[PDB]
Amino acid sequence: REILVLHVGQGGNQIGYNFWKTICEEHNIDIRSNQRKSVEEDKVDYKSVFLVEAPDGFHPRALFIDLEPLAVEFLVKEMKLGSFFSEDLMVLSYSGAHNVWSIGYQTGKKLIPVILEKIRDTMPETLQGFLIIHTLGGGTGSGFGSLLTETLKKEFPGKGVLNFSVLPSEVNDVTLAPYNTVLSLNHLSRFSDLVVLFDNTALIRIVKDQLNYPVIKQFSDLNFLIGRVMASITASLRFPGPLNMDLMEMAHNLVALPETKFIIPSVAPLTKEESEMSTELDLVERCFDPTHYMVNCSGQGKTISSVLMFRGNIAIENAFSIMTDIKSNVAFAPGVHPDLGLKYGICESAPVDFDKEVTLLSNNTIISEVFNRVLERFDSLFNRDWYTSDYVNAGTSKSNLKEARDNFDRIIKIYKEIEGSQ
Ligand SMILES: Nc1nc2c(ncn2[C@@H]2O[C@H](COP(=O)(O)OP(=O)(O)OP(=O)(O)O)[C@@H](O)[C@H]2O)c(=O)[nH]1
Ligand code: NA
Ligand code: NA
Repeated sequence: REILVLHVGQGGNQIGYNFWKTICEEHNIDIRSNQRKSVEEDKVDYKSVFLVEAPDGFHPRALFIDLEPLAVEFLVKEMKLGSFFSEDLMVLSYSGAHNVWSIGYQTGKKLIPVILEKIRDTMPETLQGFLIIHTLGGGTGSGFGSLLTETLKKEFPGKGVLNFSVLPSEVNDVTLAPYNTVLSLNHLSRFSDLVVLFDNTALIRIVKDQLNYPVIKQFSDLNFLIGRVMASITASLRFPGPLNMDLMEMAHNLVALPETKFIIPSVAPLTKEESEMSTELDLVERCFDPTHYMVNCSGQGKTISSVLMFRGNIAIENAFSIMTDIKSNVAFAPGVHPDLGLKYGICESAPVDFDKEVTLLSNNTIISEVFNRVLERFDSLFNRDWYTSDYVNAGTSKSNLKEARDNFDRIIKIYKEIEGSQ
C-alpha cells in the first residue's frame, strides 16, 4: 500500500510543505525532528504508506523536483525542515521553464534518468502508486509534471498514477496559463488514472470567507486545504477503519467513462469551531456546496460519481442513514441510478484539526464549464497567434496546440453528454 509522492515546480513543492506537515501530525511526528512525538499511535498506524523509517529520522517517500532551485531553497530554509526534506530527495536544475509548458516538458527529460533511479531505490515492490503534485499554469509543474505523468505510467504499468493539479485563478495570474493548462490536461487525460483539480480562485475565497483567517502572505494556508484533501483520502490506508479503500479503488469508483477522470474535491468542516456544530449530514451537504468546492463552480452540478471519506466522530448508523438524504439533496446526472453514485470510506482516525471530517471527491459535469472557460481563454490567444512564438520556438507547434485543444474539447463534450441526456 506504499505510495511515492512527486512535487514538481514551485507550487507543487510549496504544497508539499503543508501536506507532509499534516501527514507528520496525523502520525504523531513533528515534521522537523523526523522523530516521533509519541509512540502512542505508532501501533494503530501504518506509517509506511508515506513515511520511510530510519534511526536518524523519518523520511518522506517523496521526490522534490524543480527546474529552478529558489522555490525549494527558500521554503526549506524559512520553514527549515532540513532533516525531513532530505536533499537526497531533491532533483534540481537551474534553467527554469519561464512559464512555457514545452520548455519544462523537455528540460525535464534530462533529469528523468536520475528521478527514475531515485524512484527504483525508494520504492518497495509493494508500492501501489504515485501522487504527482503540480500546478498547471506555470511551466515546470505543467510541462515536467506532464512528462512525469507520462513517464511513470509507462515505466510502471499496473501501478496507479494520481494527479493533484492546481488550476489558475479565474482571472489568470499567468497569461500563458491557458496554453499550459490545455497542454497539461491533454497529457493527463491520457496517462493519469485520476486528476483531482484545484483552482486558486475557489481556494482564495474559502480562505478569505470560510476560514476568515487574519491575513495571508504565503500560499501556505491555501495549500493546507490541498494537503487536507490528500491526507484524508489516504487516511483509511494509514489508520484503522471499518471500510478502507486504496488509490485504484477510488479511481475505479469515480471514472465512469475512460475520459471522465477529472475530479472536484471538498472538505468539511474547514474550521474546528464548526466541527462541534455539525452532524454527519450537515458536513455532507456543505461538501456538496459551491462554498466548499475547491474549484470555482456555479452550483452543485450533476454528480456522476462521488467518494466520501468519513473521519473521526462519524456515526456509521447515520453515515448510512443519510444516503437517502444525500441523493435527496444532491442532483446527479440524468443517467445515474438513484441507488448508485456513492463510494464510502470510513476511517476512525480524526483529522489533525477537527472533531469530525467528511472529504468529498466528486466526478461532476460542472467541470465541463470550468474547462470551457479555459478553452475560451486558449482560443482568444491561439486565434490571434499571441504568445505562440515561444511555444513554437520551444518545439510545440500550433499543430500540436490544436491537437491538444480539440482533445481537450472532446472531454468537455463527453461531460456535457452525461449532463444533458438529449
Ligand atoms: N495553490 C497554490 N498555487 C500556486 C503556488 N505556487 C504557485 N502557484 C500557482 O501556479 C501558477 C504558476 O505555476 P508555478 O508553480 O509558480 O511555476 P512553476 O511550476 O515553478 O514553473 P516555472 O515558474 O515556469 O518554472 C500560478 O498561477 C500560481 O497561482 C502555491 O504554492 N500554491
Ligand atoms: Na518556478
Ligand atoms: Na515562476
